[PDB]
Parts: sequence; structure tokens; C-alpha cells
Amino acid sequence: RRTKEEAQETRAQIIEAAERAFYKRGVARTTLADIAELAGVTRGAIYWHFNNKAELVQALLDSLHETHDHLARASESEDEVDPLGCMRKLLLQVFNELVLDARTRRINEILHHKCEFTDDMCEIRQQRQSAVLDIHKGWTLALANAVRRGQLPGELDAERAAVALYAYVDGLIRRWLLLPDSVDLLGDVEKWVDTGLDMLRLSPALRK
Amino acid sequence: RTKEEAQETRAQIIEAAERAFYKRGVARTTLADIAELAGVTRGAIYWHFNNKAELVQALLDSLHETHDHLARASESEDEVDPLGCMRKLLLQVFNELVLDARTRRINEILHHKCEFTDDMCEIRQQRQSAVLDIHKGWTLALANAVRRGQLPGELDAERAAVALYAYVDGLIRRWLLLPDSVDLLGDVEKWVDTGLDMLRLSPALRK
Ligand SMILES: Oc1ccc(/C=C/c2cc(O)cc(O)c2)cc1
Ligand SMILES: Oc1ccc(/C=C/c2cc(O)cc(O)c2)cc1
Ligand SMILES: [Mg+2]
Ligand SMILES: [Mg+2]
Repeated sequence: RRTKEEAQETRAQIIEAAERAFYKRGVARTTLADIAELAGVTRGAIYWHFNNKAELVQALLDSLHETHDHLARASESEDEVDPLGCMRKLLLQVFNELVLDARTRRINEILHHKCEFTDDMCEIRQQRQSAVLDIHKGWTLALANAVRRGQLPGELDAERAAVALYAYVDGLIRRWLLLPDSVDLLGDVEKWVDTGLDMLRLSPALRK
Repeated sequence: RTKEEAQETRAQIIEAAERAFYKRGVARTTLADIAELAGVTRGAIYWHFNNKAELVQALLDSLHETHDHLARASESEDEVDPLGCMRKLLLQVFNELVLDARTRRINEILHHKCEFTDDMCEIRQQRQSAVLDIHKGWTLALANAVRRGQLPGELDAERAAVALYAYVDGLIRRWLLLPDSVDLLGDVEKWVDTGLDMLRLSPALRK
């Protein structure tokens, strides 16, 4: 009965339908008019909320980080006493949500496997670059905090370690999406997280 | 001769497919689009490829060729240094990615420009088959390294092959996305050894 609350409901309906449409048919061939029909909204309504498909993809991508922001900011805090432990809790929660939450799984599948970078829609690649650079900045600081607190080797190259951890986690998530019944990500989640952290703690190649 | 002409036509089609897929992506490119870009007519592309998924697979299969010698060596139970063969394999994989325009662009197509959205689902099915085949070979090569004492005796060879694939595949994709951020060629030894150190040293990878 109020403008803002009805707008928020319509926006959520559009995003939910976009996840269903992109997951089934992919981003390239899905139109906003298609998503409007699936959502039960008018074309005027969808173009009111989103200028183009790139803005809907970004809404999906930006929706992933809210769950973990509390543990991420803690790991990045220069006053946090256990930054490596916050990083481990962050990685456990990432994997747990991926396996358990149908929405998170479907969005990750869309971004990994149903969404092309093409220069006719250059914003998709540009916004993915910004998201990964932002993650890298956070993890570089979290790992530097861990080194200062004696939880990681003193000569750790924090930048390269953050890249190595991102490579491993992102590669494991994509492998699981491709071949889920191949790897028990939920049952062995602690093992999978600790494999990545062990690389950072123990590999001499990651020292300066 | 018919045989040499058909081989040249196939190569012309595959080269045009790389150009077309890189520019416009796989989803919206048809075989008819690729044939026009290749200068190939009278329906010849359909004599070479049953559908677009087969052309994607041809690009994917072309990546194995350079590395086959080192991969088979690493998997041979007669090889004396199966971990060293795997190291040389990963060095070449990263070197070719940075140096070879064709390998780089094919990887960019498969990682970033190729939706799992075809009718017969063959694009996803063949990617699954390809990764399972890599996994089978890497599990064998790591099991050979364990047998030679080059990796821990209690290593979970299957999980270690998954962890190494995750790291390597993730690092390649990370580099394709942000090439100015990772000196893949300059520090290639460090990047390869970081991954091999994970398998050699992580207790989480032991049974
Ligand atoms: O494949 C993936 C690779 C990396 C990540 C990281 C997510 C993440 C989420 C946060 O809230 C803070 C952060 O610093 C990182 C998620 C998935
Ligand atoms: O990210 C990756 C990029 C390339 C590869 C190649 C693996 C490979 C496996 C084989 O059995 C034979 C071969 O010639 C290559 C694996 C992972
Ligand atoms: Mg969430
Ligand atoms: Mg090659």
C-alpha cells in the first residue's frame, strides 16, 4: 500500500525470476522482457528497476557477499586477535552456504557457467574484475593481519598468498558446480578449507 | 587431393570458430556464422562438424596436444621422476598460456565465453568428461609419485588431484580476468611450486 514497499517486493520478484531464467537459458539469450513475463510484472516495471541485463547480473553478484561480510570485516580488523581463524570461519561459511542454499548455488552456477564476457556487454567482465579485486584487497589485509599476529610465516608474500588462496577456493567451487557428486564439499568441508590454508602456512614458494 | 583439402578446410573452420567465439561468445554464434567468417561455402561446415558443441570440443581437445608427452610420462609406472614430469607439465601449461595467443584465446573462450546452454547439454557433458579425464591422469601421476616416495605415503591421491586442479584452474582463470595483476610468466616457478607444495606438505590431504 506504500510506494517503497511495493517497489521492494517487485524488485525481489524480478531478481528471483532472473535467477530462474538465467539458470535455465543463460544470460546471453535471456531478455528483460523474458524475465518480466516470468516474474509476472510489466516491461515498464522491469526497465524501471534495471536499465539492462548487466544491472541484473550485478544485482545477483552483489547479493552474494552480505552473508559473509561480518566475518570478512573481522578478519580485516587490525585489532582482531584471531584473523586467520576469522578467515577459516569465513571459508567454512562460504562452502556451507554454497552446498546448502539453492539460491547461492544457482547464482554461482550462473556466474561461472551461464554468463559470457562479450564486448557488446563489457560491464559484465568489468564488474567481475572489480569484485575480485575487492576480495583480493580484503584477503591481502586479512593475511597480513595473520602474519603480524604470528599465525602465518613472517616472510609470507601476502599479495601472492591471497592470489593463491583465491585461485584454490574459486577453482574448487567451480569444480564442485561442474562435478558435484565427485567431491563431498559438505561432509569434508573442514578438510577442503584446511587444505587451502595449509598451502599458505607451509609452502616456501609463497615466502618473499 | 581430397584428404589434404579437407584437412585445410577443417583448420580454416576451427580458426574462424576461435575468432567468432572470442568476439561474440559461443551461445549466440551458429555454425552458419562461422562458415561465413571462414569463407567456406556449399554447407561444408556441416560435413566437418555435426553441431556447435563438436566445434567447442575440437577447441578443447586442441589444448592437450602440446602437453601430451609430459602427461603420459608422468602417468607411466616406468617413469623415474613422475613429480618432476608433473612440474614440467605445469610449467609448460602456464608458459604456453602467456606466450601463445591461440592457447590464451581458447582458454578465454572456454572459461569466460561459453555458456552451458545447448539443447543436448553436450557442452557441459563434454566439459565434465574432460575434467574427469584430467583427474584420472593426475590421480595416476600423483599415485606414481607416492610410490616413488616423492609425495607422502598416506596422501589421498584422489583428493590431492582435485586440490591441484582447483588451484591450477583457478589461477588460470584469475590470470585471464586480471592479467596485469599476476606475473604468471615472470614467477612461473613460484606459481607451480606453490601448488605442488600444497600436495607435498598439507596434512589435510593425507588419509
Ligand atoms: O569462489 C569464490 C572465491 C572467493 C570468494 C570470496 C568471497 C568473499 C566474501 C566476503 O564477504 C568477503 C570476502 O573478502 C570474500 C567467494 C567465492
Ligand atoms: O587448468 C588446466 C589446464 C590444462 C590442463 C592439462 C592437463 C593435461 C592432462 C593430460 O592427461 C594430458 C595433457 O596433455 C594435459 C589441466 C588443467
Ligand atoms: Mg548469501
Ligand atoms: Mg598447445
